[PDB]
Amino acid sequence: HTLPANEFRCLTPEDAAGVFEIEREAFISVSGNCPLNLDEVQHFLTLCPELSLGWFVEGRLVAFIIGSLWDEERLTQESLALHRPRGHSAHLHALAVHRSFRQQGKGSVLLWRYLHHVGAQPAVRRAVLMCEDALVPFFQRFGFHPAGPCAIVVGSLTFTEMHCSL
Ligand SMILES: CC(C)(COP(=O)(O)OP(=O)(O)OC[C@H]1O[C@@H](n2cnc3c(N)ncnc32)[C@H](O)[C@@H]1OP(=O)(O)O)[C@@H](O)C(=O)NCCC(=O)NCCSCC(=O)NCCc1c[nH]c2ccccc12
Repeated sequence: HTLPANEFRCLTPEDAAGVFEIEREAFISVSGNCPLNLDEVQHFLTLCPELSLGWFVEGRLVAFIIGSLWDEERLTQESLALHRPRGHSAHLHALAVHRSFRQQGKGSVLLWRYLHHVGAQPAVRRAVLMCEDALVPFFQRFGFHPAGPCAIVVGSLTFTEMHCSL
């Protein structure tokens, strides 16, 4: 009968478009590319929705995390578009908060809720992600430890890989 003020839930392929709209501003308007195009978003929300989490305010997505499982110690170029069902690492492909909702703790709240959420899952023993050097201290607040230059290439952007035990 109404739109919940605040709601945390895993995403579905139906949310793909909203997710991509946030990326267009959060990533594309910045570097000219984004972690996941519409097909890549749908792919993981189809294969491993349980590894996604979204924040909806008044029926609109304002924050999201989209992941999949990885089965190797370090992140590789191929891991970008893969889901390894046998893996034990929750690979965070993207984390973003709508432009009109940043710097209010939502991203940190979502990330903490996400770590516990995937950490509840039997297989998930570790969480991994890559980020630009400016965000390394941010993720260290969540237990992530920098693990050297990430092997992954994306345009002229370079990233630092980070691992967090769960
Ligand atoms: C960072 C985030 C999620 C925090 O949200 P928030 O605003 O709600 O934050 P909080 O309120 O919870 O907390 C604030 C903290 O966020 C940190 N922060 C925010 N903006 C920052 C900046 N410009 N530089 C350094 N630290 C910053 C600060 O340290 C700040 O601390 P302070 O309270 O002390 O000020 C939010 O600002 C956001 O959605 N940004 C745009 C997308 C993005 O970069 N996602 C993450 C990439 S890291 C993971 C990831 O997605 N990797 C994919 C990598 C990737 C693959 N392909 C690509 C193609 C292009 C580009 C990137 C990729």
